[PDB]
Amino acid sequence: IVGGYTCGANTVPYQVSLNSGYHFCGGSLINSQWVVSAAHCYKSGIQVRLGEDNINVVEGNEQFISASKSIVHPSYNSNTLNNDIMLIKLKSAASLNSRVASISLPTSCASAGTQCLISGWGNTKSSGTSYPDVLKCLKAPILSDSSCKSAYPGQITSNMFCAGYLEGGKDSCQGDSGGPVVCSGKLQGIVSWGSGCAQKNKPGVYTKVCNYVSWIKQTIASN
Ligand SMILES: *[C@](=O)([C]([C][C][C][N]C([N])=[N])[N]C(=O)[C]1[C][C][C][C]1)C1=NC2=C([C]=[C][C]=[C]2)S1
Ligand SMILES: [Ca+2]
Repeated sequence: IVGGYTCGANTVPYQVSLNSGYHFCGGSLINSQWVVSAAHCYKSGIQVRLGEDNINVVEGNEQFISASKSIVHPSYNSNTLNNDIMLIKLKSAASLNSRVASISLPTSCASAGTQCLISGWGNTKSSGTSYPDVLKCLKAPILSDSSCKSAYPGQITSNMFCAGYLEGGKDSCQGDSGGPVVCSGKLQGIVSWGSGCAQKNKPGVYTKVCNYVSWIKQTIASN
C-alpha cells in the first residue's frame, strides 16, 4: 500500500496472508474454513496465516493453517486477468475471535463514490521498493467506470472496477494482491492489478466480487 497508514494490530481481522515460505499475497476470510483471494495468486503449498499484524514477528494472535484445496474461477484468464478470483479451503476450521473474523459477502454491487478500505503488506513506495512488516491501510473511493476504462483502454471488463485517486499518491501495490477491498462492511473487491503504483491516471484495478457471490456460495457449499 502506497500513501496509506498503519492499520493497527488486528484492526482488519478478516485480512489474511498467503504464505509459501514467505508472504506472497493477501486474502480475505469469508468464514471459518474459506478464504477468498486472487486467482493470479494461485500456487501449491499454500499456508494461510490469520490474525497477523507484523508478518515477521510472532505476536501471539496468529493462526497458521495449511490449505486443503484451491479453486480458481472456471473462467479465469491469466492474460487479461478477467475473473481474477479464487477460493482457498483451510485444512481445519479457523478459530474465530476478535483478531480473527470473517468479512461478509456483498448482497449487491457498490457504486462509484463509495469509500472502501484497502489493506495489505505490499510495497509502500511508488518509485522504489520497501515492504512493510506491519499491515497497511488506505481509504479509497470507487471510481466511475468511465474513468477506469479511460485509464486502461480495452483492458477493463464488467468483472473489474477501479478505486483510488486519479491524481496518484495513494494506491495498492505489489504484495497487496489477493487482498481485500471492503466497502460498507462488505467485501466488494480483491486487489488485482494496475500500471505501476500510485501513478497519476493509473488507479488500482480490483476484481468485482459482487459478480461472484453465487459462484462463491455454491462452490463453498459443494466442497
Ligand atoms: C499484486 O499485489 C500486484 C498488484 C499491484 C497493484 N497495483 C496497483 N494498484 N496499481 N499484482 C501484480 O503484480 C500483477 C497482477 C497480475 C500479474 C502481476 C501481486 N500479486 C502477485 C505478486 C507476486 C507473485 C504472485 C502474485 S504481487
Ligand atoms: Ca505475526
